[PDB]
Amino acid sequence: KKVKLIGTLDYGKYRYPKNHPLKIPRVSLLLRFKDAMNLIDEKELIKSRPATKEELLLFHTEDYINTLMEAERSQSVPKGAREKYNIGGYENPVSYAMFTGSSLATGSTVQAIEEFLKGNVAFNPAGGMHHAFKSRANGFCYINNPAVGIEYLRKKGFKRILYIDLDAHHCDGVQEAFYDTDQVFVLSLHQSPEYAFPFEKGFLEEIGEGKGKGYNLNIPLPKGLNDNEFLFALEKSLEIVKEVFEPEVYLLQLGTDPLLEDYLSKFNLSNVAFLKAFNIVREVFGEGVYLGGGGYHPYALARAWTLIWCELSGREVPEKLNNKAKELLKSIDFEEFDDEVDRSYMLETLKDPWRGGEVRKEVKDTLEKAKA
Amino acid sequence: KKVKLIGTLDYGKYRYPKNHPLKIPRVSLLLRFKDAMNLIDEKELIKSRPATKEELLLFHTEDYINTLMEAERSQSVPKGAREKYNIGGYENPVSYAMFTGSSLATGSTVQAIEEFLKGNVAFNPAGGMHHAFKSRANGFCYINNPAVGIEYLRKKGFKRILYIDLDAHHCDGVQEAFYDTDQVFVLSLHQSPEYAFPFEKGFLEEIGEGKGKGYNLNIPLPKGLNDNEFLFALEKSLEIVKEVFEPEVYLLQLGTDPLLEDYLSKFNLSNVAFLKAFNIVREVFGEGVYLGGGGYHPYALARAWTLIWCELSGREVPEKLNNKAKELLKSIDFEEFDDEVDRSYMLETLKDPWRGGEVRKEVKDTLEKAKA
Ligand SMILES: CC(/C=C/C(=O)NO)=C\[C@@H](C)C(=O)c1ccc(N(C)C)cc1
Ligand SMILES: CC(/C=C/C(=O)NO)=C\[C@@H](C)C(=O)c1ccc(N(C)C)cc1
Ligand SMILES: [Zn+2]
Ligand SMILES: [Zn+2]
Repeated sequence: KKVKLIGTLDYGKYRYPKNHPLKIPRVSLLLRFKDAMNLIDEKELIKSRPATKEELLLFHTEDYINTLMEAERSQSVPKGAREKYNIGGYENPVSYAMFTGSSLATGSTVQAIEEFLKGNVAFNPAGGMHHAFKSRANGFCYINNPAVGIEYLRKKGFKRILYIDLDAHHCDGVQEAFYDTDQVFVLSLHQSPEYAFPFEKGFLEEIGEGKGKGYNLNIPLPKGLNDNEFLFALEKSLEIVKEVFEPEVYLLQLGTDPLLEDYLSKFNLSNVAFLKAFNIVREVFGEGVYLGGGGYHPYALARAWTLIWCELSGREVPEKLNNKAKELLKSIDFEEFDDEVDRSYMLETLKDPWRGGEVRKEVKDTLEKAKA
Repeated sequence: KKVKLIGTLDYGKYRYPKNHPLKIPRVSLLLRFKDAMNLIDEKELIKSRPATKEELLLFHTEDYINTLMEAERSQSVPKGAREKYNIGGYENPVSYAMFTGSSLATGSTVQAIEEFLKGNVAFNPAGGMHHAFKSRANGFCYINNPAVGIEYLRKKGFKRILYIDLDAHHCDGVQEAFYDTDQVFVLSLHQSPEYAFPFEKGFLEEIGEGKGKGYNLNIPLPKGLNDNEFLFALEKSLEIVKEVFEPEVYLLQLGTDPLLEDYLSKFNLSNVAFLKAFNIVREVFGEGVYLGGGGYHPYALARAWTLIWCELSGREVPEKLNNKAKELLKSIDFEEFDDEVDRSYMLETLKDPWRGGEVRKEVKDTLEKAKA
């Protein structure tokens, strides 16, 4: 069961516009970072390929896909496309990520799945774009690779697919995609929609409809979440899934935005808790298909996914970043959202300190209701 | 030149949905607060009236207006209206504020203007909904009363109308409405679009087009803005307007969100600086039409607008809140976004301490470029 990483430096050419949270290097950063740390060999790396039109059509509509392609080639928003397809605004702007980048990230998810079928284990850090809908862009996402991947699997004959989303935001796009089917179970932990995007969905009451009733589970969590609360929520919810769904295969979305240093979440988690969560899922369900996800702090993202890669790769996590890695991170076009924060430790060591505390009562009550 | 306040308690029945920033009482709170402080007489209060369909059509389209009305009566989102009119989402949800409340706030702006014509001075705290476009809801706004009011004025024969927006967010809706005309000058101070809503407009380069070229001025400001920086920006930009535009009449939008205690802005201003800004405008352009605006902290909003009302009303600002006022604010359905903040002083005194400091170089450079 070989361990592979799907990616390419090319993503460095498909950044989001100047002020967009996603204009920072991410997967290409991950690759250069690991290389600087000598934590990956060319043999473990699989070059990303674009998704085929056929694969995309497994979930999205022709019209939407064609609009994305036209919008990108003309680098302009086609007539009425802005309101009909939700492209062109500050959220899902025109760029070369809208189709070329997204397609490459989606094709990479299909490759990660192909490796699973071949008996290997793969990680696609560019995937996990969980917000896009069938025919509309949403939350920075143009193409929903998890939805494409899951449909890909169903067509291959799978009837019990599990999707676990650890991203700090609710996977509204994925939830909608399989809300009415019992062949797909969606489990998501995220900041409560009461105070975080998306604000319209992600509540505990949303359990699915029709045959899918009981096959969707949302675990909304409070602000200031600590490592103990996150792992508590994860463990309890996994127990709930285990007792009602026997998955033939599962996908795990690993956005790094739930980390303390990432401003797009009110969660204050550590690297180690993030890794631990990853190992907990594997202890319960074995090996699955691993995807990336939301993450807007370059240092947090690089260190966190490096931990994930070392776990899978079976290699020891070096205590500190070597000088080559420090210069890499320092050379990035970042800038902390908050002037006085002090994140210097991130350029020193890979693993951050544990960030625990007690498990709040509301968190326990939420999991309690969930079990019902 | 009598001083009037346009409003009604009825707004208390048109709150936004449960988790929306605008679900808190606002204008109705203002009214009860002033009454508890004995700072207003029934004679100074003018009951708000709905806008007529004709007044609304001065700016918005029939289709959009009809959609708002239908959406509200059926309390549902009409087919395709969500994407075509941007209603129904978490930003501009279905409620009784979408049309009844909005119409009342817009009619109130027309009344404030009618009082101006009659030689009086009026303040409409419910107005200043500066985000709505001709045919689409935006930024919590369904109807753009400033745009309706300005068009109302043009039809009355005015050819030089000035609009000053002190709300912490850019008036994209108003800017678009008069971007191509020289009969209307729009001046706006706001958080730079680089980090704040709206993110697509509000940049310094947006100076207008066609005959309106040079008749739109945006003053984008940095995070952590202090009182000295705000007044510096205000004074300098006003000088710029004075030298190129001789207004026959002007409207001033007074959203309270730029205050320290309001989480929807990275500005850290004080009550007194807010009032001072108000008096500075009046010192430069005399009496105008005063409107409300964005404001999401009930205590901040009540105290700030009370200062405004006392200024206009010619009455002394009481040092502290009496017990009746304290209980009023305390009885509100609020809850601080941040657990540990300590805003107890807000329930004690009306005026907050000055929040000054030096004027950053970038702020000076921005005004510098603006003058060009
Ligand atoms: C969509 C989203 C998170 C998605 C995610 O990570 N879900 O998985 C966060 C929004 C609310 C946000 O915070 C934001 C901030 C700045 C900005 N500009 C500076 C343009 C545009 C949007
Ligand atoms: C639109 C706006 C302010 C406009 C304003 O004040 N214009 O003058 C602010 C947005 C970005 C925002 O911060 C927000 C926060 C929470 C939320 N829900 C909890 C549903 C919905 C929106
Ligand atoms: Zn996220
Ligand atoms: Zn505002």
